[PDB]
Amino acid sequence: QYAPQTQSGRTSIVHLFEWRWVDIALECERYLGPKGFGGVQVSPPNENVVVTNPSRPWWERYQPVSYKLCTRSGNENEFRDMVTRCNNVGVRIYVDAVINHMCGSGAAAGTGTTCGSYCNPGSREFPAVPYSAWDFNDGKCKTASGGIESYNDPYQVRDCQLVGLLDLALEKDYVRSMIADYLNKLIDIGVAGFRIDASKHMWPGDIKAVLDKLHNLNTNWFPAGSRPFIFQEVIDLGGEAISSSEYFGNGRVTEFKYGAKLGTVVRKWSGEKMSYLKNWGEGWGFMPSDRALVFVDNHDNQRGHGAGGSSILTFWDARLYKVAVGFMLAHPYGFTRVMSSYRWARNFVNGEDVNDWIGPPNNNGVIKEVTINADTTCGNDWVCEHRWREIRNMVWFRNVVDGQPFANWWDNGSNQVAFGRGNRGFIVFNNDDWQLSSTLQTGLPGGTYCNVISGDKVGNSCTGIKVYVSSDGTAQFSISNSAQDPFIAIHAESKL
Ligand SMILES: C[C@H]1O[C@H](O[C@H]2[C@H](O)[C@@H](O)[C@@H](O[C@@H]3C(CO)=C[C@H](N[C@H]4[C@H](O)[C@@H](O)[C@@H](O[C@H]5[C@H](O)[C@@H](O)[C@@H](O[C@H]6[C@H](O)[C@@H](O)[C@H](O)O[C@@H]6CO)O[C@@H]5CO)O[C@@H]4C)[C@H](O)[C@H]3O)O[C@@H]2CO)[C@H](O)[C@@H](O)[C@@H]1N
Ligand SMILES: OC[C@H]1O[C@@H](O[C@H]2[C@H](O)[C@@H](O)[C@@H](O)O[C@@H]2CO)[C@H](O)[C@@H](O)[C@@H]1O
Ligand SMILES: OC[C@H]1O[C@H](O[C@H]2[C@H](O)[C@@H](O)[C@@H](O)O[C@@H]2CO)[C@H](O)[C@@H](O)[C@@H]1O
Ligand SMILES: OC[C@H]1O[C@@H](O)[C@H](O)[C@@H](O)[C@@H]1O
Ligand SMILES: [Ca+2]
Ligand SMILES: [Cl-]
Repeated sequence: QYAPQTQSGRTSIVHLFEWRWVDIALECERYLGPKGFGGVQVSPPNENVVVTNPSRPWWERYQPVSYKLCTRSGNENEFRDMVTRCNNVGVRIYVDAVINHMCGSGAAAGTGTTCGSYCNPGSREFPAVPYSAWDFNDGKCKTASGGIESYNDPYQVRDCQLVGLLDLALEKDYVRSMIADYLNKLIDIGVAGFRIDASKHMWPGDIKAVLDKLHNLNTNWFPAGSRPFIFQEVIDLGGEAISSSEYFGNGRVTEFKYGAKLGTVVRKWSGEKMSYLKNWGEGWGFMPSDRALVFVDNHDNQRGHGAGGSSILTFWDARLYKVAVGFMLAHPYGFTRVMSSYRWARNFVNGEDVNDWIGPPNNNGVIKEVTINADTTCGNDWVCEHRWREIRNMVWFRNVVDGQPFANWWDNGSNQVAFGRGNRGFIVFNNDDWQLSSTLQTGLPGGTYCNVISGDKVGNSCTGIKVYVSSDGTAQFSISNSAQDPFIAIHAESKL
């Protein structure tokens, strides 16, 4: 459960948020595979309720009505096709598994669902599964509201309703079996693992009971006896009742402290300096590296939901976002997940984005295709961060330095820092309000390297900055505080 199961050498996963199956299949073949991306985290592939108020929010996909592979992203055939095509080119598929609950208890009875299945949340009836009243935690929850009133009571968090979503009775084998049946179908199709949604809202033991029923991965692409990769979403910034460690036995866990702290440091808020990053990782009180799934931002906190708050860096702050993503992809700690979003019309009212519900780019509710521009960027409002040179080149950096130890750290005692990975790569940042012009030990063998942030190595030349490294591994780095991208990165494979 801790091994990502990505093709050997591929070290990252990308969240292709709200993308359609057919577009992901293409993206795997034309880009993800050739560019060395390890896998894709897809949006919930199971049938969900249709929300008309607001008009088709991105969050309606977190309100299940059945386990049929039929959504705005595509049908089962398109899903199967995607998994096969991606697997064939070395890119794994990870499913976002929504298993803690069904749809909102207040939703109306009917067939207003993505596949036309009938449900009646008032009477707790989901015929398409099937589930009925006895499969929910209603009589178990001890709060007046029937919802989670305090996160300091581990019982409410697990047994009560999260934002009014019908809570499944996970201690029951019937429920556990319906869930494992759904997951097993995906595994057999070829899925490599799952993001367990709202893991904090389930007892570690119930998740375990479900996981023990899972099939080994499909031998057409994975070795015999391979177990699916599991990463549980557990938000724990410290100082709360439930702790991330409670879920270590099930697989990896989301380290939300990572993005919250890194955002504050890169933004330079609360007296934080980049030089404080020397002991980044466990030194900052993070979970064990082999238990963590790390990221700068996720689908929730990039729009105000979840944890992190204003310190979270998103594509909206492109310049600082790339620095943060660059630092994450260069540092040895944890398994990395790169975010890929869509643009929406933000509207702050009282410091709150009232438009945070807006779903993916669409033509009257139908998701738009992902178009690729001549310069390799995307159209139709898909941001495609994974295609920005600075990010795609750092994904490659991580593959190249894989296994190399953190080495040759340097800092100007303020916001200029640098470090390398063994003798395979080196990165330097200037987040200060002044010039960086120093000769640093890179730990790399002499030669001329192409800076992968400002350009690429094309043939026998660099398209951006070139860095001449001498025989003793020393080189000069000049970075202006006004540079478009205030950082430089070079590695074994950008050497001329
Ligand atoms: C019926 C309802 O429908 C809608 O609800 C939406 C919801 O708005 C969407 O966000 C989305 O939710 C997804 C879900 C639910 O399926 C789960 C995922 N993320 C959620 C977490 O799993 C859940 O734990 C919760 O996080 C808590 C956190 O647990 C808690 O600690 C606290 O965090 C603190 C932190 O501890 C503290 O140290 C720091 O200082 O501050 C933090 C902020 O307080 O609070 C967070 C947030 O409450 O919530 C996560 C969102 C998944 O990633 C989500 O996408 O889908 C649902 C269903 O459609 C409507 O919006 C709602 O109004 C309806 N009633
Ligand atoms: O060591 C565990 C704590 O690390 C903290 O990180 C930083 C701190 O924020 C900086 O101001 C500086 O002092 O270095 C620390 C790490 O050496 C973290 O913020 C705390 O929450 C952790 O408990
Ligand atoms: O590879 C495509 C494109 O990526 C980068 O462009 C980004 C830019 O860096 C971000 O700051 C933001 O503005 O989005 C841009 C478009 O996606 C490279 O800078 C650019 O040269 C390159 O063509
Ligand atoms: O003095 C330091 C400098 O020495 C020269 O020999 C090297 O070529 C430079 O890259 C190095 O930074
Ligand atoms: Ca629960
Ligand atoms: Cl997540």
